[PDB]
Amino acid sequence: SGVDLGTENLYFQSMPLQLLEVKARGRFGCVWKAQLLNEYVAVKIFPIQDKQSWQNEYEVYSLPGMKHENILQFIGAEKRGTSVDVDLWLITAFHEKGSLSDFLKANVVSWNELCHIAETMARGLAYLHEDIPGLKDGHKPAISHRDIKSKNVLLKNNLTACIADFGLALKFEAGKSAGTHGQVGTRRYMAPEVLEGAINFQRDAFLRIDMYAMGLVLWELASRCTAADGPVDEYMLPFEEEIGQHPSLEDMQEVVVHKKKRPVLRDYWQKHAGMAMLCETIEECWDHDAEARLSAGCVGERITQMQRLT
Ligand SMILES: Cn1c2c(c3ccc(Cl)c(Cl)c31)CCNC2=O
Repeated sequence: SGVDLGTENLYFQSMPLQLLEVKARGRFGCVWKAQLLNEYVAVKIFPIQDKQSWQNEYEVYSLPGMKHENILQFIGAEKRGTSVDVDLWLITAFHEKGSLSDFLKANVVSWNELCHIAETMARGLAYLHEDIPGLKDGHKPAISHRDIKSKNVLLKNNLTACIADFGLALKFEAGKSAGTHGQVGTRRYMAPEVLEGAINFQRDAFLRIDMYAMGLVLWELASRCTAADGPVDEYMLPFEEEIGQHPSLEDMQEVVVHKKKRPVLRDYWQKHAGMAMLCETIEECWDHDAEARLSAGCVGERITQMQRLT
């Protein structure tokens, strides 16, 4: 996998590397499609002012157990150049289909494709969320992502989803509370309690915040799904219909908190038994009541259930 034009190359671990083109813009850096030896890889390049996000992501990837089919594969990380011109790189697998966001813009999904992407995404988030003692490399902590959105879910060639971008991720050692405000993520996906600015610095509070955002990603999937053979409109961001592409904090507060509104679950989706069950699941994920939200693992099983629905 890779063309061979014969020009100047760089090295990574003594292996030829070349940058191809910018593929995406992360929150903290630029994602390049690149060629390393004979494979395509993604080189995420962080400016020096985002050194802490580079460090955070490297640290997260260095935690016990952080290798999984539904977590974007880490290849390496390196502080390069000089202390006056610092190059901060993090290299991962590259996936040609890119983000679920880009995919859904250009493509629709059948019922069974939606189920595959949904289940795999859910399993990746559940694994990220899971506290896992007894690994050969140590004790994996529960990890909150803190910016779950369709831009941060990548699709492999057969539409298997994986979770990407751990620049904001925060691990939790235990279940005890520690006192916070937490508007670090993407505004349109922020849960009501986040938009109000008043949250519990506790593991479950942070996991429930991710689960609200994942409910919105599942709505995105439903919005572009051909199940039951109805009309499918052009891809829209969650809340774009209600408050546009660049909402203020105030707009989000009005729609999400005061009006308790969510993206529309279309009436004709209730006629397909699988979609109806998806709709129920999404509703539990985005509940105003954080304690009412489903866990990532629960969602995994709902999807398996609905995929096997009869
Ligand atoms: C590794 N990666 C990231 C993004 C990507 C988009 C497309 C592809 Cl192919 C890859 Cl590998 C991406 C978006 C923001 N953050 C990432 O960490």
